[PDB]
Amino acid sequence: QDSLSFGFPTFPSDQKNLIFQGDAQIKNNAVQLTKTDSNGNPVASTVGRILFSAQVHLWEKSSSRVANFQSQFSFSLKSPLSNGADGIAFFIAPPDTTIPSGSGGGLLGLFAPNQVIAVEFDTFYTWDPNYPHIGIDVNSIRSVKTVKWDRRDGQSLNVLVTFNPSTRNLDVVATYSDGTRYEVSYEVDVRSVLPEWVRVGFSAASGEQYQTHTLESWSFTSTLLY
Amino acid sequence: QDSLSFGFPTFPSDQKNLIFQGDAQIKNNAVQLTKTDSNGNPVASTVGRILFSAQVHLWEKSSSRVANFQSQFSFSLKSPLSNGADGIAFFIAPPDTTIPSGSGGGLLGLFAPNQVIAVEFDTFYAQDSNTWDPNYPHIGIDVNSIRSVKTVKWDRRDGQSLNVLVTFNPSTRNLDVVATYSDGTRYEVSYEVDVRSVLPEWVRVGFSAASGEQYQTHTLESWSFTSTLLYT
Ligand SMILES: OC[C@H]1O[C@H](O[C@H]2[C@@H](O)[C@H](O)[C@@H](CO)O[C@@H]2O)[C@@H](O)[C@@H](O)[C@@H]1O
Ligand SMILES: OC[C@H]1O[C@H](O[C@H]2[C@@H](O)[C@H](O)[C@@H](CO)O[C@@H]2O)[C@@H](O)[C@@H](O)[C@@H]1O
Repeated sequence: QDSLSFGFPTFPSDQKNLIFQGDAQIKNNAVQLTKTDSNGNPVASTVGRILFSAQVHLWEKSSSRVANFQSQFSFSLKSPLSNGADGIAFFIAPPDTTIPSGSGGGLLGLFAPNQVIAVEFDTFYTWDPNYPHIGIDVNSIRSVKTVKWDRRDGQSLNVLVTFNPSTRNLDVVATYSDGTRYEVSYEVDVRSVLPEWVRVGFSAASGEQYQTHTLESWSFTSTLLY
Repeated sequence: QDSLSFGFPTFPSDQKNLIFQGDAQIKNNAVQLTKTDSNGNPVASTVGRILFSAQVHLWEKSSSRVANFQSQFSFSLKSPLSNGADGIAFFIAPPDTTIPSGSGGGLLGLFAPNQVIAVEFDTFYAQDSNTWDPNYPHIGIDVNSIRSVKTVKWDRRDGQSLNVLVTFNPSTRNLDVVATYSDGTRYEVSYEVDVRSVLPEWVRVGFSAASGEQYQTHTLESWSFTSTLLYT
């Protein structure tokens, strides 16, 4: 299809179109990307991701078309620690993507110690190591562009990621319920790093430091344009 | 997802989200549900179907919600014969649905000699028709094991594309079918149906077609679909 869209106001346990990888699973009508014990508390050394089952036609060489897409989602991070880690990321990658061997901890279950575009929200220590940051990743280049961010335990962060094929601008806008806002954008020709068909989803991980990475909602739309 | 939408203005050969069953396959930027030879001509004894890969959440008991959906598509039938057969159908069924053994010919690859809702466009002659004039093609609505719970006379036009819009409103439970040729000739058939009484919560949507002794192409040219859960 030239156009595809789907919306998850919440994530009930009765899932059918999500490819769960690692420790990712549904709990409390939300996707708990990283493992949690019987009390719902985050544990160390855990990685998990999800991908929507239907593939997205990101661009088409024959028709010289590239897709305009938007991804809106909400998540919250909680931890008994004061330095919860490591982070959650929205990513786009080849359809058969799997958690790379040894990509736990700071590699967020996305990179091995390949083809992909990701927007990561890192809370652990191209950016000020002293504080959290939002980063845009392109292929093997992590944080080609970043912006300072603030972690707020248990507070949902609403995010909107948009891609305009005409300008090739990948825009990211994130806000907390009080209006605090973060934004970062970067020019990227999706045709130079990703195949025509891809899958979209989220990934998260925790090494020695931990926190829950709870994806609360997610909506997405994509349409090929001339 | 409570909502899902997708659109195929055409069907290029590099498909990823379609589940091809039987002889169904992509040829000339369209889905050829039934088999065709090297010259584009239809052959006898063939059945084929397609389903969109992502499952559709039709209803949810826990929230007392039912989906409002619409399916728009166009197809064309072509045959060197004077009586092409048998027909093409849009259908909704359990996710693991497969072609029933012996469902060729007049069974369209949908019924065995179950749980489903379908809108079939038949061109075959069945001297046992009890809800439509057998001497002429018909469009019929199928609910579970009841084929053609309601029908309307239709005309077969070789090689001409028929545009169809199928809509379901959970508030009224009306399943509306409107089909038109490029000249505006219109066919309408509608029926009340509580999808909750015939289909599971999650389903797959798609098309099916078959040719027995008589044959014709069943070319699906375009297809768009949208569904959203609503309280109720
Ligand atoms: O082997 C334990 C642990 O090692 C690695 O995690 C490290 C680092 O990547 C993380 O940022 C921090 C904070 O969580 O913890 C470690 O220092 C990863 O290989 C991880 O998968 C693993 O659990
Ligand atoms: O083996 C021949 C053919 O038989 C059956 O088709 C019959 C009937 O269902 C069709 O409506 C008419 C016209 O196409 O042809 C036969 O009479 C099916 O079993 C079919 O699969 C098979 O090829």
